[PDB]
This record gives sequence, C-alpha cells and structure tokens, in this order.
Amino acid sequence: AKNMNVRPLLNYFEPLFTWLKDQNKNSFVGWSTDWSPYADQSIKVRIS
Repeated sequence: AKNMNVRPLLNYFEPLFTWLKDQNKNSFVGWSTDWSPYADQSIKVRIS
C-alpha cells in the first residue's frame, strides 16, 4: 500500500479485544467529561 494503515494493529490485538469486550458486559464502556475528583466539595458562586 501507499499510506499508513491501522488494520494490522487491530489484527494483532484481536484476541485481547474479544476478551475485553466479554469482560465489560456489566461495566460502562466510555467516559463522561463532567465528573471531576473535586466537584463533590465545590460551592458555586453567582454574581450580578
């Protein structure tokens, strides 16, 4: 080919991909960009 391809990498990690897809049946694949480790004890201030 003429360009760089990402298919052989996934071919390399295929067995791990299968196993991981099987291990995350009950977990939540993904992340939310709102939770932060300090947002539980924060106070919000609004100024007019």
